[PDB]
Amino acid sequence: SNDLGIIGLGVMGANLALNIAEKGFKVAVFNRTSAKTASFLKEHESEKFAANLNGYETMKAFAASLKKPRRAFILVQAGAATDSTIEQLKEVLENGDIIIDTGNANFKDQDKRAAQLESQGLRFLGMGISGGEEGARKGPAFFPGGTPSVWEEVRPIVEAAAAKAEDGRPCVTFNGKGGAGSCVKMYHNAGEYAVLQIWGEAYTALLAFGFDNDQIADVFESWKADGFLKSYMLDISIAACRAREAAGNYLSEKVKDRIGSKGTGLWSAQEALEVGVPAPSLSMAVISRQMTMCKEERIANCKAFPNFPRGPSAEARDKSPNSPDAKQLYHAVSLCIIASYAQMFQCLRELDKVYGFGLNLPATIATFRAGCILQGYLLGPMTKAFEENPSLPNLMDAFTKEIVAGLDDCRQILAKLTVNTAVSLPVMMASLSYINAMYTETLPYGQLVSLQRDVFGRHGYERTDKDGRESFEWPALQ
Amino acid sequence: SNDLGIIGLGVMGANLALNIAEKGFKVAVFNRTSAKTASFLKEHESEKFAANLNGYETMKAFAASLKKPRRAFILVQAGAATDSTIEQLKEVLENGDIIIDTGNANFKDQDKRAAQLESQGLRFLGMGISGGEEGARKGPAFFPGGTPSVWEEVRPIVEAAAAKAEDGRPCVTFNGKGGAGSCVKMYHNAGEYAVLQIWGEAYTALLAFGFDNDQIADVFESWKADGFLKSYMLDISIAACRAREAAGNYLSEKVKDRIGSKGTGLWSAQEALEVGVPAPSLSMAVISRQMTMCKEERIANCKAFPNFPRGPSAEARDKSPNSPDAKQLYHAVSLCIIASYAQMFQCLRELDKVYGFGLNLPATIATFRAGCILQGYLLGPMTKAFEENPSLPNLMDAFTKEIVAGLDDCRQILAKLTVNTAVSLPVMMASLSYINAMYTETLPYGQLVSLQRDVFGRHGYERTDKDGRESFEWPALQ
Ligand SMILES: NC(=O)C1=CN([C@@H]2O[C@H](COP(=O)(O)OP(=O)(O)OC[C@H]3O[C@@H](n4cnc5c(N)ncnc54)[C@H](OP(=O)(O)O)[C@@H]3O)[C@@H](O)[C@H]2O)C=CC1
Repeated sequence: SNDLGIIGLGVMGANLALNIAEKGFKVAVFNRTSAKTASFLKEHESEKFAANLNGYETMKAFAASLKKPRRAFILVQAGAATDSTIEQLKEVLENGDIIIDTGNANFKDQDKRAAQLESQGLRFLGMGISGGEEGARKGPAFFPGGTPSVWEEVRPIVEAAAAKAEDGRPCVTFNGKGGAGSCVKMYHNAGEYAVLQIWGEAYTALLAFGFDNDQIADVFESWKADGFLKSYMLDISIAACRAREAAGNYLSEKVKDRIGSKGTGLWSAQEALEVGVPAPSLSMAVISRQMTMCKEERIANCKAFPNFPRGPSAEARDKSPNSPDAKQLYHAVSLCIIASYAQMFQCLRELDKVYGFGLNLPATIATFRAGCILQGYLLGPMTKAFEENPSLPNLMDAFTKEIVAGLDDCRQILAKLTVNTAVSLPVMMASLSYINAMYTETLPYGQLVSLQRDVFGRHGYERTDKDGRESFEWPALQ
Repeated sequence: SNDLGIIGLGVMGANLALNIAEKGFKVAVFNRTSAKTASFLKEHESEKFAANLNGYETMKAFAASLKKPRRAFILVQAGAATDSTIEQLKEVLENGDIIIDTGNANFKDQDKRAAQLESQGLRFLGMGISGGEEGARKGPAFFPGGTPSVWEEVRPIVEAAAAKAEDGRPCVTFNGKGGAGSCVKMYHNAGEYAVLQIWGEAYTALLAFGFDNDQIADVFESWKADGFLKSYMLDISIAACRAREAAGNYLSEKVKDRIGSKGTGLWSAQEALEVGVPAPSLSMAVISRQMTMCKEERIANCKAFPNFPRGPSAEARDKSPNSPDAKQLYHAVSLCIIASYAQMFQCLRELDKVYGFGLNLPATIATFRAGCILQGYLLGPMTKAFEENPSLPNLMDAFTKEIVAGLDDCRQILAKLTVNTAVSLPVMMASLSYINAMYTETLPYGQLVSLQRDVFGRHGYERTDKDGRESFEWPALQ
């Protein structure tokens, strides 16, 4: 008899089984292809553990070995595979047993699974996993959301394998009812989507100045020593630049510029649009990936028009990390992460009102500190910012001093990138527009477009002096 | 007995009845509030065609007075109102009767509504109308899509009341099966969304230079005389700017900068994201409207942060249309509509592949020339561009000479606006990122982010030198 069950021996599924088994819990593993299950026990037999790891080839034996109430963890591809696995388990579980879906699924679908499963005496919990392969093996951050009773039942198992923060608290906190955990996980990736693109966009800017791959990460390493931008994404960005093939060439040169995506980044952008929360940086991150996927279109576009005006190339004479071009981008990069995280948090607060999770916002920022993708220094002030003022109008209001210090310095270098080079900067320029619009009392295009709609649609417009709607009568124009 | 029925006596519904009545067809009208139906006949009883206008207070009398097979046109609010009307019509029509939904609905629901009505012997058609209040009465453009058999019954009515182009063709063409007609209408507004924001953004740019409300439309009038930007949307922009109250103050000063939205702009951005077509300008137009709706956020943000660095103000001493800033902005504006229209058609072509509309694209662009919101000179070359090369990779490839002429001039003026002023330019700058990205064979941020995903997620990456996917072995970073 085992204590827990994990289904899906993928990158996240395989390492998670190793983690809990190392914790002393008896882990039962199952995968759709039984060959993987046999190989899993074969390679991981020389460890100081895995006597608790017993693999099974049939589903009936997988369920029967679990302590009642059963706790089955699902780590398969989100969507059809998760739906396929849950219905397969419905014939091998009993009343009161707990199923846990940990794949990066949609929170809308998460509530549907809860209703369909509670009708047959089954219990469901929706939680998200972040940290990647290494985070899975060492310790990830957990984002659980659903019925509060189920979370406490699996609380000891989750916290043991969870990442341990600097202070000592495990990086897991209950988020709320429904798909609150997956909603947080969905927007956890949304923040990851933008910042990962921000680092890549700054990578393009440095390359636009003739910086070869080595000095680009040299600039990044100096920014890490500053401490403000110290983050896991900075670590992987530096590692990507330093990557070199066996032939001596940089790895980044041979990599095709096509970025795959799986759901979570896309779904969060649509929902933010649907709820009405302005998230240009979050939406632009997804669109930027879509641009890279149309590689055949780009090749045809360049071939059909090769005389593209790319602007006057402006190589930077100083290629050291102390160069003004490097220094200006540091303030440009930092404010874009601040802007992007603000939009990520802005949707989450509005999402809490609409779907009624009962989200504990200050603790959810604190659960990012270690083990997850968004881990870094910036989570300190951001957790503190919403702890001091839970009613903060915008996350940037906590970082006023950093904005004043480098908002101007940010503006010229992007303009310098714009005028001198033809490098696309979708997310960074979206963030700058978000900062300006959210900090200007009156946006002139808001007034004019309101009039424009009234001209043809007679939709009316709002007035500043008095409440209500008024429509001025326009002359015929067709 | 009448031949056609119009349901919904709104701004669009009333004028469409006037159009068809002028054409000689007997129009039967019905509105949910019968007071509107009774009032409608009172003011339009002195017209030369008020014998053709017969109002009905009950739907049963409304249906019984229609020529068999019945053709009822629905022009009510999209969503719940249309669903209520459709179910109400199911009890008063018989087999072979045709229902036409003309509200700006979702094309996904349009195919679903057709299936639900064929199960009771009813026939459905999804069509969109654009042109506003004035366009509806003097002839709008129609975008019908659905069962091809249904189209022929309503062909004489739609083409007769349609706008007449310069050559003479009515601005109506069958688009395809399912919700193809409403899908064109949904992205018709998406193109309208961006350019309306582009004009408002150019209004912001000129206002940031001290041009004041009056001289801004004077600059706009010069661009109208140029002929390149000559369009209905340009005409209403000048009219909106020129609007002045009796007290002498500009109308734009008293208008609250909050922009409402009704479905089509939001839905098109989500669908473009869903299918994977990169349309940042279309998405940014919706996002820009969301920014203007957050009035409470900006007011609180400005109070919580009054020391906003607005940059070095650079007033243009020359406020004439011949000013270099105005001339550069003309080239900056023009290429962004070119970019935005390309994405609108790029989404439409990919949407045709996914849903199998069978879209006749060159004729679908040809229905835009007159009667719709986006009508103007620029639609001419675009119709010709896709006629010469139906497999054209991107509409920007057709406008090579205009791109070469002012792509650089567009880049500098945006940089001047960025450095000197803190005015948000979401849509225009999003288009510039689209222009740059679509014409570079290899995007460096696409390469770097591809490595970033492999570092933590082990997702792999594609290589330029050889086919396949590779995963580089990374050192521990947690
Ligand atoms: N965005 C654009 O560019 C364009 C928009 N359109 C679309 O055409 C359609 C009609 O536009 P418009 O003329 O302005 O009218 P409205 O969209 O303002 O809707 C008014 C009509 O809908 C009726 N109706 C309204 N609400 C309900 C409800 N819950 N239940 C049942 N019936 C209801 C109203 O009845 P009553 O008033 O008696 O209560 C009235 O007849 C819209 O969908 C619009 O999106 C058309 C052209 C251009």
